[PDB]
Amino acid sequence: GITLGEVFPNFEADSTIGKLKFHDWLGNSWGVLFSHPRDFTPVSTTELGRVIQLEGDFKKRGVKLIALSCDNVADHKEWSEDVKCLSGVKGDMPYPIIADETRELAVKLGMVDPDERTSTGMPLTCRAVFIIGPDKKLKLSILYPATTGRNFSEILRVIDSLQLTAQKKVATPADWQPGDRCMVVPGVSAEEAKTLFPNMEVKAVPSGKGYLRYTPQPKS
Amino acid sequence: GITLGEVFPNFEADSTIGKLKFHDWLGNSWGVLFSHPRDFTPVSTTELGRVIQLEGDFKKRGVKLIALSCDNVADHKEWSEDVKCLSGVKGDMPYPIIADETRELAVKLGMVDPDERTSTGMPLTCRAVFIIGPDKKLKLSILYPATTGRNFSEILRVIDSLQLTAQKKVATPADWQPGDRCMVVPGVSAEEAKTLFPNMEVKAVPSGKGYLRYTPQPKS
Repeated sequence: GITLGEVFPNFEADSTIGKLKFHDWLGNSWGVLFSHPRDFTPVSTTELGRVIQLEGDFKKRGVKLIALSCDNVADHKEWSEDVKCLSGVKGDMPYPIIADETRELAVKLGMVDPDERTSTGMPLTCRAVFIIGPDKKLKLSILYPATTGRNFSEILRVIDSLQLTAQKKVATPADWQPGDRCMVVPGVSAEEAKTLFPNMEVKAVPSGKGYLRYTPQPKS
Repeated sequence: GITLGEVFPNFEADSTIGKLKFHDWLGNSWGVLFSHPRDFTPVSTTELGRVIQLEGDFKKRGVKLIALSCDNVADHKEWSEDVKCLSGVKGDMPYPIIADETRELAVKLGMVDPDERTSTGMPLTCRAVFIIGPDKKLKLSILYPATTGRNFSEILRVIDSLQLTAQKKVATPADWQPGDRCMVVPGVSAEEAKTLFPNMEVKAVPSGKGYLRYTPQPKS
């Protein structure tokens, strides 16, 4: 498996756009690598169609999308025609699909599904998401099972958080949506906070400390 | 780290309720173990206060809740009074907080924060969530960094999925909300699916396959 902060592997893999070297394909850019158990399966089709529907939304944020399963590239090309169809959107598939047939990414990234295997007991990936920064480090990950489809609104939400918190001395609270107030991180001094966050409110708490500090969302 | 389907470790840890043997505290019941970087920090208080607001929701689904940081039990009890106050709810902490002072769970669970350390460079945990079943296996996990507060409604959403998809041969699609229709798992034959799901729609796709099967939320 892969812990937060680690350089994401620079793997060579075959895909729907040919062989790709991961770090080269991503470049100086945010990326989201997401996996699914198997092609020609229903939840996976709703998810990958949903991602097509939301392509514009990841694009506005400069995030590159790439999907992955252990199926061959022939199965990825055929199945995309179903994915496209369900999306309702016209045109070519706007993201690649990796064929992890050797199961090297499955095992390395710790994204093997506990219940789903091939007819021959071969392993399969689950529903993983890896959010990768411009420095190639893993910033956030989820590991959902075959049974449970993902929530792409939440993915976009935590992207908004990560992109803002990379750039400003803030952290986003429970259930934050863009444009809600953020928390001033505990490492900013009372003195540093006077210039950086003029409009901060310190809200009092029984313990007396001065840590519960809110500020408007900064223009990033 | 911990992969999906692994038996969650039967760890002994101190807490705000004394030493815990994890599988003994859990008993035969779903549980959610969730971590936070450090007590007396702003985002961590908003999330732990929101858990208190939601504890009845977790109780209704039979989910035991348990928090964790690398702080000591005394800090946990002092700070618990600030979390209570943010929450708006009067009464006793409805969930334990584990002290992982050695960082042995931090490291075993693959939940070190990439960025946050103590003033001397010691590891702290990220915002990790693990959903463990009555069988003690890991069903889903998330790893969010200190920068990015979690969405505890997404946790409830995925619990509902996990619970329902353990009762019925269905899988929850992208962005599913309880009461929406699910997908019939692809492994289910044509003749079983017709026996179990009478209001099933089979949606024609360009590939001619018959996997894209919906069922109005099955009897639950």
